[PDB]
Order: sequence, then C-alpha cells, then structure tokens
Amino acid sequence: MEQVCDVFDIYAICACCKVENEVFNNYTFRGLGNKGVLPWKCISLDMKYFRAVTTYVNESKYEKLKYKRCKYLNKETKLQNVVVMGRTNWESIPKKFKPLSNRINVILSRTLKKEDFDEDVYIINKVEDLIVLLGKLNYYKCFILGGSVVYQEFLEKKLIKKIYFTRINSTYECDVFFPEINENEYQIISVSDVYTSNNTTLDFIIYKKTEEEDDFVYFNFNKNKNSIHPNDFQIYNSLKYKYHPEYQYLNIIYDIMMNGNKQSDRTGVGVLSKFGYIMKFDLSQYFPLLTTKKLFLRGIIEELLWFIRGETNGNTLLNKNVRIWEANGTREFLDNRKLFHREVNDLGPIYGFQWRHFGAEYTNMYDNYENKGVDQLKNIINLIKNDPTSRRILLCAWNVKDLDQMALPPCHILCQFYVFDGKLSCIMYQRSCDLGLGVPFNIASYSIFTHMIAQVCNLQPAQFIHVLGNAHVYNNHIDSLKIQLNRIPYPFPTLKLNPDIKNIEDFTISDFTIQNYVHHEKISMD
Amino acid sequence: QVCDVFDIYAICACCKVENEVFNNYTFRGLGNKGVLPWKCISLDMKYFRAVTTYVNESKYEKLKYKRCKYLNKETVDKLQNVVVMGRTNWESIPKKFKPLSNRINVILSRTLKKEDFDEDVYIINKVEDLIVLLGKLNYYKCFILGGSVVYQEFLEKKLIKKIYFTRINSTYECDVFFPEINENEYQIISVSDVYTSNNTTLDFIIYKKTDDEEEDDFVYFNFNKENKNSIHPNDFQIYNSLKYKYHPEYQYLNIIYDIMMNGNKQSDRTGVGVLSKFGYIMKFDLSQYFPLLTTKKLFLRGIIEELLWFIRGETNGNTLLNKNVRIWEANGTREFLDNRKLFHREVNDLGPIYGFQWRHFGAEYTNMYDNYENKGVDQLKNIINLIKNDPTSRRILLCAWNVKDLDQMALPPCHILCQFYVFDGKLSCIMYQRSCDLGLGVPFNIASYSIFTHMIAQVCNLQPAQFIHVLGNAHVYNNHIDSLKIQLNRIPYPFPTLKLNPDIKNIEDFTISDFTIQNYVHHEKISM
Ligand SMILES: NC(=O)C1=CN([C@@H]2O[C@H](COP(=O)(O)OP(=O)(O)OC[C@H]3O[C@@H](n4cnc5c(N)ncnc54)[C@H](OP(=O)(O)O)[C@@H]3O)[C@@H](O)[C@H]2O)C=CC1
Ligand SMILES: NC(=O)C1=CN([C@@H]2O[C@H](COP(=O)(O)OP(=O)(O)OC[C@H]3O[C@@H](n4cnc5c(N)ncnc54)[C@H](OP(=O)(O)O)[C@@H]3O)[C@@H](O)[C@H]2O)C=CC1
Ligand SMILES: CCc1nc(N)nc(N)c1Cc1cccc(-c2cccc(C(=O)O)c2)c1
Ligand SMILES: CCc1nc(N)nc(N)c1Cc1cccc(-c2cccc(C(=O)O)c2)c1
Ligand SMILES: O=c1ccn([C@H]2C[C@H](O)[C@@H](COP(=O)(O)O)O2)c(=O)[nH]1
Ligand SMILES: O=c1ccn([C@H]2C[C@H](O)[C@@H](COP(=O)(O)O)O2)c(=O)[nH]1
Repeated sequence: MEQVCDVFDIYAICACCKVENEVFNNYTFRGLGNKGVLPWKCISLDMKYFRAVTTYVNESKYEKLKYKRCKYLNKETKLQNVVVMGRTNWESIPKKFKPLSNRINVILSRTLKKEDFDEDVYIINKVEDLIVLLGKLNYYKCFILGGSVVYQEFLEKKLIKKIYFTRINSTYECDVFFPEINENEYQIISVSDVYTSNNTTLDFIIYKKTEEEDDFVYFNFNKNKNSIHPNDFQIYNSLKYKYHPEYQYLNIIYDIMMNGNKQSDRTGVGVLSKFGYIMKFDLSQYFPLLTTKKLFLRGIIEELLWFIRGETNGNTLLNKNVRIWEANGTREFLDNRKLFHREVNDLGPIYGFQWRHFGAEYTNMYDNYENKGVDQLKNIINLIKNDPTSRRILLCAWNVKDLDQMALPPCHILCQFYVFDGKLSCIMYQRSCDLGLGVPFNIASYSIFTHMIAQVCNLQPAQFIHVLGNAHVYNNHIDSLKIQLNRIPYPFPTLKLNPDIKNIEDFTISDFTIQNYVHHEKISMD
Repeated sequence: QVCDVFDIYAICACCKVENEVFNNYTFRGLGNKGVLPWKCISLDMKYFRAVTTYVNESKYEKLKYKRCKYLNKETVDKLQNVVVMGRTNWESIPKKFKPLSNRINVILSRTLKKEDFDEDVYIINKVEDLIVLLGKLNYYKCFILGGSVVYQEFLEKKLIKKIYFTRINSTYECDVFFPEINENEYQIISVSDVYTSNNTTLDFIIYKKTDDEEEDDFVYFNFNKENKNSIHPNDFQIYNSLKYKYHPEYQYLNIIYDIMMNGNKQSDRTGVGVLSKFGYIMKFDLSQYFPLLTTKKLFLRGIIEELLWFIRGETNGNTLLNKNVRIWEANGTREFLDNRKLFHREVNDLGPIYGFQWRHFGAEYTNMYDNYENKGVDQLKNIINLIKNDPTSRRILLCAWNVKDLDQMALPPCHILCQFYVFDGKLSCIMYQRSCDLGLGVPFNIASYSIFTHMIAQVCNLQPAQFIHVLGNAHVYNNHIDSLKIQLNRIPYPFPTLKLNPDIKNIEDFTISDFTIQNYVHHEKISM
C-alpha cells in the first residue's frame, strides 16, 4: 500500500573509494573505511556536499510530509533532518563535530545506552525503534550515514529510497565496504559535474529505488525524423540530471542522431550532420578523457610531440608503432591526391610544418627547415609570457597556399589562447568532426597541449574550449553510439606532467601520466 | 479586481500605418474599410486559434473556486474559453468560421436581437452584462477579440489583465487603430522569437497590468555554486523583469549581461580596461529575419562598401575614404603605421588585409596599386565553386589569417575565417572572430557577415539559412558600460528584412544600390 521509506523519506548518503588493463563497474567504488576510520585524509568538497544534503530542509514542503505521515499512522492534523549512525561510525567522528550540527542525531547500538552519552542524541537498539521514533518526531528527511553494517541492513530491508553516493576516484586500503547495489533494485537517475578536491577527482551520483505556464504553451504554438527509436535510449533518457561534462559530448551525438541532416560525403559512407557546436572542459578540475568507452593516449601524445618537433615524416610515427597517419601516406593515397612526386609517408606541409615553418616552401620530409617560415609556436609562447592580454595569440594550421600539397587539409584549424589571473584557456576550432571516432581523441590532444603550453609559460590550465564546425556521425557508427549513449560516465581521470620541463620542445612520452582512468569497455565503432 | 477574478484578456494584431521616431505605438493598425489591413498572415492566425482555444482543465478548479467566493456563492449555478467580439468585428468574419470553433461566442451589440443566433451564441448590450454572464458560466479564460471600440472601452475600464499583442512589421493603409497602451498602466513582460509569414516579419509580445523528489536534488547539485563585478542588477530592472526573452536579439544582449555580471577585469593597450570572457556562439536564422539590432540605431552603407571593397580584393584605404567610409582611417595614418614598424608603407596602404587574402592568398604583396591579377589563391572563387560543385564538402573555408603576412598588415584580421555548410538547397555560414568589441564592433559584424551570407547564397542559387557567430576573446570596454546598461533595458522590435537585387548572379557584380533594408524599426541611437 505504502513503503516505509516513502512515508518517512529515508535516504542513505555515503562516499566510496576504489580498493586494491582491468574491468570496471559500479562496484569498483566501494571502499568505506579502514581500521575504524576513513581510508583517506579529509576530502573537503565531499564534506561540504555531505553537510549541505544532510542539513538542508524546505519548510514549505513539511505540511505535505506531515499530512502524509499522519495518514499512514492514522492520526489527524527550526525544522531539521534526522541522521542515523552506527555506533562504530559515531565513535570515529571527531568530538568537536558531535552531535552533528543542526541535525537530529540518532545512534544505533546494543552495547551502549543513553547513560553512556553526554551529547544531545537519541539511542535506539533496533531498526524498528527508528520507525517508531520517526512517527513521533517533527523532521524533514532521514539520512542514514552508515557505517557498513548500518548500510547493509537498511538496504536488506528495502528501507532506502535514494542513495546519495560520492565516487572517490582514487585507491586506498580498506577493510569495510559498501554493499553491492543490486541493479535490479536501484538505478542511477542523476550524475553531477566532476570536481577535484585534495588531489583526487570525484563526482556525486544518485541511485533511486526502482499563469505564466500558459504563456509558455502559447509561445510553443509552432513546435520519427531520422529512423532512431525511443527504447534505444532508455537509460540515457531516464537520467534526470546529466551534469557530468562527458554529456557535452554525448548530448551532441544525441542531437545529431535526432535532428541531423542526412548527407553523403567524400568517403561515401554517408553521415548525419549539424553545423556549429561548443563544448567546454575545466582542466583545473579533471582531464576529460571519455569514460563511456576505452581510449588510449600513447599514439596521440607521440603525434603531439611529432607536431611540436615540426616533423612531417610519417615513418617516425610508424617506427613507434603509431599508425594514425599510415593510410594518409600510401602511394595510392598520395597519387589520388595528385601528389605524384611525393615519397611514401612524406605527408607534406601539414601541422608540424605549419606550427614551426608557416610560409616556408616545402621540399621533402628530410629537409632542414631551420629559420625558414614563421615559427608561430615560439611566437605564441612568447606572447603568453610577455603580452598575456593580447587578443592575437593564435596558432594556425590552415595555410591556404599549402593545402593542395598536404596529404590532406587540417581539421584542427586553429588554437586561440586566453590568459587571466595566471590561468590559461584554449579554444580550438575544428572544421570537420567525426563525432564517433575522431572527436574523443581530439579533445584529449588539445587538452594535453593546453597543459604543456600552460606549464612552460608558468600558468595553470583552465578551460579547454572546443568549437565544432561540420559535426557529423557516420551511419556506420550509429549502432555503436547507441550502445555508448546508454552507458553512465565515470569520474574523469587526471593528467600529470613532469614539472621540470620548462620549454615546449623538451617533453618526451614519459613526462605524461594519466592517473585513475576508470572506463567502460572498448568499442569498435564499426 | 474584476479582470483578475474573471481572467479577462485582450488579443490583437497591429501593423504599422501610413528620421522617424519609433515606440510601442508604432504598431497600432487594426483594420481598414471593414476588413483586415493586410492579406492573410497565416502565422498570427495559427497563434490566434491556439491562444483562444487553449484550456487547462486541471487548473479550472481554483478559478471556479475564486470566482464563486467573489460572488458570495458556493457553485457557479468540456471547458472552453469565452470570446468577446464587437458587432462590426463579428459581422466582418467569414461565414464559414462563425461560430468560432470550440469557443463560447459573446457579442456586444446595441442593435442585434438575441433571436437571430442560437442559444449557444450570446448577445449582450453593455459591458457589465458580460461580468454578469461570466458569473454564470463555466469557462477557462475570457478573450476580447476587438474591434477598436471594444478594445477602447474595455481598456479605459481597467478590465484587461493582459494583452496578447502581435506586432506585424509592415505598413498598410488603416482606418481603425488600437488605443495607445499607457506604459504606466501596462508593461511588456514577454517577447517571442521573430518570424516570417506571407512576406512580413512579425513577433508576439505580452503586456501585463502593473515530483519535488527531484526539486531537492537540484539544490544539492548547486551546493558549490556560491555576481562579482560592481554592477547593480537593479540597473537592469526592465531586463530582469522580463519572463520569456525569446527574441534573437537577446542572444546579443544576454552576452553583454554575462560579461558585465561575470567578466574578468583586464586592461588593454589603450589603458581603457575591459571585461572579458572566452568562447560564445550566437545563431541567427536568416530565413526568418535580418538580425540588425533594434535596441539602438545602426547604419549599413559603410558596412556594405567595406564588403564590396573586400570582394574587389582591394587594400587601398583611400578608396573607402573618398566614399566617406572611415572604418579603416585610424589604421592607415602615418603614426599608426610607424607604430606597426611599417616605416616604408604609404599612408592608407593597409597591406595584405582581407581583400588581398580572399583573392590572392600567398601572393607577394608590393603596394596597393600593383596588378595582382592571377597571383596567389583566389579563395573567394574557390569556395563559390565548392558550394556549387561539391556542396557536401567539409573544406569550404575562407581564411584571412595568413600567418606569413600578419606583420605586413596594418593590423591582423579580427574575422579569422568563414566556413559554409550546404543542405537541402540552403546555405549556412560560421564566422569565427578572435576579438569582439561587444559594444561597438559586434553589432556591425553580425550585419556584415549576415549580408555576405545572403550574397554567397544568391550567386550560388541557394537560400540563406543560419549565420553562426563564434566569439573568441569577447570584451566590453569599461567606457561602454553605462551605454549598454541603457541598452539592456530596451525591448527589441521585430527585426527588419534584407532584399538583394535578384538579377545579380556573380559575387563581383554587386553594387551599393543592390541592397535594401526593409521595415527597420529601432530605438534611438546611442553613443557608446
Ligand atoms: N565513507 C563513508 O561513507 C562512511 C564510512 N564509515 C566507516 O565505516 C566504518 C564503520 O562502519 P562499521 O564498521 O560497518 O560499523 P557501523 O558504523 O556500521 O556501526 C556498527 C555498530 O552499530 C550498531 N548497530 C548496527 N545495527 C544495529 C541494530 N540493528 N540494532 C542495534 N545496534 C546496531 C552496533 O553497535 P554495538 O556494537 O554497540 O551494538 C554495531 O556494532 C568506519 O571505518 C567508518 O569510518 C562510516 C560511515 C560512512
Ligand atoms: N487584427 C485585429 O486585431 C482585429 C481586427 N479587426 C478589425 O477591426 C475593425 C473593426 O473596428 P470596430 O468597427 O471598432 O469593430 P467593433 O467590433 O469595435 O464595432 C463595435 C460594435 O460593437 C457594439 N458595441 C460597442 N461597444 C458596445 C457597448 N458598450 N455595449 C453594446 N454594444 C457595443 C456596437 O454594435 P451596434 O452597432 O449593434 O451598436 C458597435 O458597432 C474591422 O475592420 C475588423 O476587421 C477585428 C478584430 C480584431
Ligand atoms: C567521508 C564523509 C562522508 N561523506 C558522505 N558523502 N557520506 C558519508 N556517510 C560520509 C561519512 C560520515 C558519516 C557520518 C558523519 C561524518 C562526519 C565527519 C566529520 C564531520 C561531520 C560534520 O557533519 O561536521 C560529519 C561523516
Ligand atoms: C488578424 C487576426 C487576429 N489576430 C489576433 N492576434 N488577434 C485578433 N483579434 C485578430 C482578429 C480576429 C478577431 C476575431 C476573430 C478573428 C477570426 C477570423 C477568421 C477565423 C477565425 C477563427 O477562429 O477561425 C477568427 C480574427
Ligand atoms: O583529427 C581529425 C581528423 C579527421 N577527422 C575526421 C573528420 C572527417 O570525418 C574526416 C576528414 O574529412 P574531410 O573533412 O577532410 O573531408 O576525418 C576528425 O574528426 N579528427
Ligand atoms: O571588425 C572588427 C574590428 C575590430 N573589432 C575590435 C575588437 C577589439 O576591441 C579590437 C581589435 O584589436 P586587437 O584585438 O588587435 O587588439 O577591435 C571588432 O570587434 N570588430
């Protein structure tokens, strides 16, 4: 008829870390505590979150809660929340925080009774006594704070209506663990933005138990296009709040699937296409390596270093077993570009040559172009250092003169940089965007490049901003992207650079570390 | 009050009538010679039927409750709306539409007999008889449909809760007019998107008499979202008093507001100081309007000449100056060039700027008088050919940022590139701007590249779709702040329209006389 946890609004809130090429799932985050305390030193942002949720009340909503609880109990006609702790949980809290401020404190125990406590707290020695207590109290909501024993038995008994679950994206030694959530009993309905706090990333997810209004209608008086189906996005559409920054990428895919224009293309596969998007990623808070599928970064980092050296020799990448440019360097591909006098894997005056030698005459991939052309990479590093408010800090790969000599014209047209308050942001304009295959890597590439330029200019990375021009999904990718859109992102990883690298030319592959990459399974887009 | 008890609204449509000053009264034409002043404008008709038939039955129980208590009753003893038409208005409606479908028809008439119409059609003979009739009916809301007499008397009797006012942005001969809405009595609260229907733009404004399981979760996710810039948002009383701000000019205005509220204080070369942010997109639908800002006056002749000068490939600033187009004057002075270290550059020789790069990218620049025929890459020709011959190309770009020539330019281009996109016979254009003077430069820039998109689309036999503006370093000069505060609190008018001479089929064949702005309605000019 009614559930106890719905009448009395019984929630659980917790924070779980990871515990010691692996496979990941929701149970990856399950570390609760260690040796009777928390596994980590204070993660302060989670404490602020935990305090806002457990202390927040809305007075205007109590009368309905009050009415509803009377009806269930068969009774007639400042506000605070109730919080429930195991006895072990209670003893691990620092004394200066007890009783938890502005909350009604309740402790479960058998070995201790109210005579053993100095504080303003309720003792109860069984779960049934909490329901009795709640029927007699005036309160807004009831939050179960753990520990592990308390969680397990409240989940066991179907007494939890929502789990407020912080995912701590780092590994610690643990000896107690959140119960394995039964995906048939609970589903994720919301996921927050990603944050960094105390040298770890984290997000907040929510499991749920499984007049001027008419003017709006008037103004919408004038509102199965692409053969895409509802049930094919059930998980994606069931989420209420989608604040994880990975949704900037997934929503654009959704948008192209549901509203894109059908078109042919140079390749003949055919695409759905739209025109003009912007994504923004906060590199101060996370490294935006996509988590709804597995991505590798060694190739794109070697590519970036190969760019910065000004190289155009495709053999250099192939010798590191990086095959990104291999198809663009074959005799057949070059011939079909009319590059009949071009040696195999000589890609012509592409990215690297334009960044270090714009306007120089290209000869072959072995020439020494020292002091030919405009070394715009050096120029923009100098403007950032010495003229940070300049609105001319731009790095351009679209050299109109050289386009036909390139193996193919650049997609990443330009980077513009912005400096404020000791922090560096970067816009990259992409003329053509393969959303299913290329954009994931391109986000990672320029995100890394922003870190490198910021460090050698002694700035901190801020936003990477990604403007998409012709944004398209290949029809060959649609079934894979349907799978991918129905996965829930994980908290992003972090990127660390060797801090002793002071000049842009001095990085090597080993100066980069990606830490705490948690990700869904690899996907063949075909 | 009566009109709040019984939910009495007015709904009307007004055209313009036969340096002009504009105001809300500019739109006041109701009828002419017993008919509507215009041929049918189908979009306003669709909105009309929608407003006057829409009913939310779940919301009626409280309206019935409210009306009964007002009348000291307990009962009123399918929910439709009520519609009130004057007799002139009622008789001039085509026969096959009367009685108005799914509406309770009510007619003010001192000469019509209750007999000649069915029992479902009501006939009153004074205004207070409607209040009596509303006391005895079940209805959602009561709409006053006109005509001029009915508007005037209902309005001077303070019997109107809101006005749903369609602004028809064209001119017609009229002999009856809406009453001048006293802005001390009513005020605009919501403004719609701009539209094109039957060869006129129009918009829709609203005048006003003067699971919470997921509500809490919203609060928690805001737990860290703890105004910073010495701006007092009470200076934007009108702006923040609006409820629905759907006019596409709000794309521009919302960005000024964002930079004021949240911009970063930075200095610049002139010491003036700016508020800046990084990264915006605006999109304007050229199929439905020409986005010439209306919250201040904008002139376009110089803007068009500069474009034509670009297309000719010119770099000689004297050409513009002899036409009194002075956009580039300050960049061509002896002093400005010397500061650029261009010691060997003639005054007003701007070097290899836009026009030279569009028609001659990669050519060696000598001076502004040289013959550059067939030197360098003719990008403009190239992209026009790609549009016509390979329209699904993702390489249709027009780039002015020639890294090799920047230092020889009087200054590097602010408009880095245009990219084009073709689908189903329609042309859209993205322009990326590295540096955006929101107060002065950006309004002109939206117009320049909106026009350019029309020109490219016509010489390619395409229709213009969107113009899409990407702002890089976006700034408000500190000395514009007072002027933009005034501008944020003006309500835009429906946009004008751009017409090109349809005979021009080559990008190089346009002349100044081939461009006409139609029905530009605007607020007064502002010195920034
Ligand atoms: N990261 C997080 O989100 C959280 C972490 N933690 C960590 O978890 C650990 C503590 O959790 P845990 O070790 O599982 O111990 P708990 O905090 O779960 O409390 C255990 C004790 O609570 C009492 N108790 C539990 N259920 C009942 C009941 N039905 N009736 C009566 N008394 C009851 C008993 O106390 P008695 O023995 O006196 O009967 C039991 O021994 C610590 O490491 C703590 O720091 C704690 C909370 C949340
Ligand atoms: N686009 C728009 O927004 C609208 C346009 N129109 C146009 O408006 C024009 C009509 O202007 P108008 O002539 O002012 O139309 P009206 O309907 O305002 O004519 C008023 C009539 O209503 C009756 N009436 C007025 N006041 C009273 C009263 N206090 N008590 C009783 N009966 C009353 C009289 O009928 P009697 O003669 O029997 O006394 C009078 O002739 C037409 O050209 C029509 O096309 C129509 C509706 C709205
Ligand atoms: C890691 C923390 C945490 N985060 C989240 N999201 N859920 C949790 N169940 C906990 C653990 C917890 C439980 C009970 C009280 C405290 C506590 C500590 C110190 C001070 C206070 C206070 O309220 O001042 C509370 C922590
Ligand atoms: C110019 C139109 C208009 N727009 C708006 N916004 N307000 C208006 N007062 C009118 C004029 C009007 C008034 C009464 C009935 C009709 C009518 C005509 C033909 C058919 C129907 C119908 O309902 O089928 C109604 C028009
Ligand atoms: O870094 C890259 C390089 C290529 N592409 C994709 C976009 C297009 O699908 C294709 C290039 O095609 P053109 O736009 O040049 O035709 O490769 C990317 O998304 N990112
Ligand atoms: O067409 C133009 C030309 C200039 N500006 C403004 C932007 C900057 O305020 C200034 C450009 O100077 P720098 O970005 O080079 O500093 O001119 C525009 O907004 N639009």
